[PDB]
Amino acid sequence: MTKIITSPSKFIQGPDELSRLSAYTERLGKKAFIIADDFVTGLVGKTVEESYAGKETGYQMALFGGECSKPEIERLCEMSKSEEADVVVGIGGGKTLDTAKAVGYYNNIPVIVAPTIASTNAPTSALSVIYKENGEFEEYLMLPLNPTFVIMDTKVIASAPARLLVSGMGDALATYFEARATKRANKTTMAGGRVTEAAIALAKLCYDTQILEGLKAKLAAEKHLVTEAVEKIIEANTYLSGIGSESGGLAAAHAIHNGLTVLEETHHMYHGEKVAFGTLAQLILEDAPKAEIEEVVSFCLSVGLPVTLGDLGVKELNEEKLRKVAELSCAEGETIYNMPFEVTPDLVYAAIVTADSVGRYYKEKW
Repeated sequence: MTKIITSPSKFIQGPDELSRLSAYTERLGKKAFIIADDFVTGLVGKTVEESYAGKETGYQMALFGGECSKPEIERLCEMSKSEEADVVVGIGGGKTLDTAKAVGYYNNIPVIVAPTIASTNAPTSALSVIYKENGEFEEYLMLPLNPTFVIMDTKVIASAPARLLVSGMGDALATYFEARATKRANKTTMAGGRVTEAAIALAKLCYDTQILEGLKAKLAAEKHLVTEAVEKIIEANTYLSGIGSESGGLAAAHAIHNGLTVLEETHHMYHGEKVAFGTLAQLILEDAPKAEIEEVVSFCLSVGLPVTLGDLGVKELNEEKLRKVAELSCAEGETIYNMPFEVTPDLVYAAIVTADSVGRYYKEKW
């Protein structure tokens, strides 16, 4: 009967926020350990360095090898202890951010994650995805706490390709539907309890913000510009969707995202792009009203999110392959069982292929 909502201790957003990084690390400790890969070090290194003017013994940069692996986490933990760091910062993509969270967990120090893109709802979450050094998935490392601070430098984020912001809209699109399903089912979330009113409200605002703001935000982000629409979408893609999914629940869309790994042609598509199509499949599965489906498909077409298997690179519907997608989506502990009805591979197969038919249908009609 327990309800839980979890959060970063602070979520901080604005243009040129990395220029105040020292003000934020100073609130948590005397000595920051700042992890970033080659590209991101060149991108933001000067801004970070300039932030610590007059405080120059209060940080050190560390070059990240690019993979969130156990060896790389151990190497950075040792360097961090060796430099006597009492706060860790990750700046970059998901692999960098997760590495920083892992380092903070192992060394027992607070963490700051500062994404340079807004393409998934992972940044706020109490989770590091660990890989082997060769790039294969190893494990999900569940953290006791969400990262202490999440910092969104909207100026840096807007310099990323717009495809990445749009992909974050796709990821954000699933949040309300998955949370609604989980709450309807009376099932539990990654936060470890049943769904709070706060989390479902944030999930709902997430969805509404995508519909109202996504297109306006895309048109600005294509030119690498920051408007208030871009500000609202960055918040929705990160905080709203992050709290919404972790404390509101995942369901069929994420499970279907995972199952699509079977289709090799879809590996070139980003996480949120595949989640967008998984959302359409969830809506068929739960048989959402045609009006709700049309609003989602319409939004996806307006911003360039996929609504067919074709849009994910799949040139031919293959029954054998699509069965495997459905089977993998329904594996033992998958999130698809948070739907408030019984689910089978046949039913998920039907949802996926019919989602593809619905997408094709509306593309041709509009």
